[PDB]
Amino acid sequence: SSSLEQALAVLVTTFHKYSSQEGDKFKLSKGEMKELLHKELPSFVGEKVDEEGLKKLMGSLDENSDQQVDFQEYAVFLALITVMSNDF
Amino acid sequence: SSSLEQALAVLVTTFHKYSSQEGDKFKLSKGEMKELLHKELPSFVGEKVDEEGLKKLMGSLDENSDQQVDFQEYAVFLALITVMSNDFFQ
Ligand SMILES: [Ca+2]
Ligand SMILES: [Ca+2]
Ligand SMILES: [Ca+2]
Ligand SMILES: [Ca+2]
Repeated sequence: SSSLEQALAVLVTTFHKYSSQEGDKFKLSKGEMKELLHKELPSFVGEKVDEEGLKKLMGSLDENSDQQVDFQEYAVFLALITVMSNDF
Repeated sequence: SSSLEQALAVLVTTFHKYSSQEGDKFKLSKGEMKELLHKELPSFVGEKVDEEGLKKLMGSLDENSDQQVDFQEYAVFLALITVMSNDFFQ
């Protein structure tokens, strides 16, 4: 595996690491996303995940209004955080 | 750095490794993309980057019609292939 492929694999595995804990094993709940942000993106959220921001994040990603983020919906998040990592 | 932050940093450094080769240092030319595909995404392109497929890929990725792939266009490409990777994985 190339370095890029290894990195892409971590994008995949990370989603499932959090999604598979609670509820639907293939969707990220609010709570699973909060954990993902705090543990995986501390540079973006710091030590405390802001409740209102989390609600708006979830709402913007959750295109089918099931209150969860599926992997297709999560790909939008991946694109955003990739751009953010380049710029900031 | 978290495993996810380390992964994102690889996506950023990989882009610039290839984009900075020639021409605009912040955009992937068709040639730069060909190499990136060949060396970095062989599990998606394989051993040869196909020429017709390369032209189709560039066209599909190139939302601003400048015949190159910029960072945002690349970020969308990778998010699409990770949805592909997740399909293969799941
Ligand atoms: Ca879940
Ligand atoms: Ca959803
Ligand atoms: Ca270039
Ligand atoms: Ca372009």
